[PDB]
Amino acid sequence: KVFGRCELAAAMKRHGLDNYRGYSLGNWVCAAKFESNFNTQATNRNTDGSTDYGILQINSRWWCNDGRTPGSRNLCNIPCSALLSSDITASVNCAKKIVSDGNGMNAWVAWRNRCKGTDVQAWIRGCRL
Ligand SMILES: [Cl-]
Ligand SMILES: [Cl-]
Ligand SMILES: [Cl-]
Ligand SMILES: [Cl-]
Ligand SMILES: [Cl-]
Ligand SMILES: [Cl-]
Ligand SMILES: [Cl-]
Ligand SMILES: [Cl-]
Ligand code: NA
Repeated sequence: KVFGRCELAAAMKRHGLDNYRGYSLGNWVCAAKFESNFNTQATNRNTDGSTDYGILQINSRWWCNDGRTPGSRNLCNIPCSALLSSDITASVNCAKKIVSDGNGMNAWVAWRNRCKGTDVQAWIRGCRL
């Protein structure tokens, strides 16, 4: 499922992500934009052999099980395929664990490089929320 911008903002808010660990909703929408272009089915292999999954490109090295990432963990206790659903519940719950891990949203390299310090409120501007 390819979300619209305001549609995804609303779904993220309904699942408790707005201001989670102090990160406003626009930060989360911005990260989703540049990780997946709002596509829940996005996957992207990494050089180390892990794979990133879903709207927030959650990585199999630490966070989900895909059966082909040697030496990895599954700290969200989910199959990585759950992160591709049209229902974003699994991605949101796992992102809450990731953003709590110590470095905040810097865990998402694209958030640091393309969202951090910018006018992230633009990503929710105009939305009925
Ligand atoms: Cl957009
Ligand atoms: Cl917010
Ligand atoms: Cl915002
Ligand atoms: Cl594995
Ligand atoms: Cl584990
Ligand atoms: Cl599994
Ligand atoms: Cl949803
Ligand atoms: Cl933080
Ligand atoms: Na894994």
